[PDB]
Amino acid sequence: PELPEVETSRRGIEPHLVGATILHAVVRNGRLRWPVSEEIYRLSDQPVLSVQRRAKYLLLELPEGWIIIHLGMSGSLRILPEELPPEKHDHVDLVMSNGKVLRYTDPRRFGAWLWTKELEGHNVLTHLGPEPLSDDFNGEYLHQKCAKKKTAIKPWLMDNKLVVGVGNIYASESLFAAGIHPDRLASSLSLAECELLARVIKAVLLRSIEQGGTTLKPGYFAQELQVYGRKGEPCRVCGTPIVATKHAQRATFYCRQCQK
DNA sequence: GGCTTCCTCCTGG
DNA sequence: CCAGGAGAAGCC
Ligand SMILES: [Zn+2]
Repeated sequence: PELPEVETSRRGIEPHLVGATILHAVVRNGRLRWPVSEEIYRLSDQPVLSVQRRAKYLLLELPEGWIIIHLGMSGSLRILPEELPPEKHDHVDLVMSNGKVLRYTDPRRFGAWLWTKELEGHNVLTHLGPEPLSDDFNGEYLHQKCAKKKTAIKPWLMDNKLVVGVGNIYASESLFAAGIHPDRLASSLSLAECELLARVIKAVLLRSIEQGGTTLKPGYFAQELQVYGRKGEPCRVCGTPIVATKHAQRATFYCRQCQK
């Protein structure tokens, strides 16, 4: 789950939690990436004022603090009709006053449920790069940040210090749309290439948001994917069979003709 | 930055 | 029949 998927979950849950009250949480396995925060256990009758996002983190605004939720590699969020019985990987619920439930499912348990009084200060949000859809992320910034790099552009795009929300899928997809070889040294991109890359990253992410993100009710974006997970298949633009490689042991996909 | 690691569930081979 | 793949900390 990357920024589009996380953004999709935020919009899907917002109209259901905003204005409603958390009676309490139900935890059936608190051993996530980190231990579930104490304060989540103690939650009692708290109204949700807002549902926001920072990077791949969802933020529930409560009066005295914030619930920080991360989906990791296999987490998801559902608002359930009512006292629907949980499944073995349904590790955390938010029992709402409106009779609905916020149900979190996460087989690998690489997700997280954390509490912070103030968003600012430290915690997992500190040191996060700029939002890619923000004006803070642009070609001149990108160019600036690459000049000292010594490695490939593709893993660099997936580095939250440079920018947030672009994970394995949209890193490969964005470079395709920009026509940039993922093995290209980051330092070797031109200001112009940086400018186009930042532009297509926004377009690609905004597109997947619009269609509910990628499904690996599911998402409708997997069918618009140009390169990710299409090894051997013909490039939708030129037919040359899609090539697969790896960066930091994550799969990366590209078209050896459309990308240079 | 690259590699490995947490954890469980399919599946391609 | 099953090893291998499927965010980001915490090493380097
Ligand atoms: Zn092509």
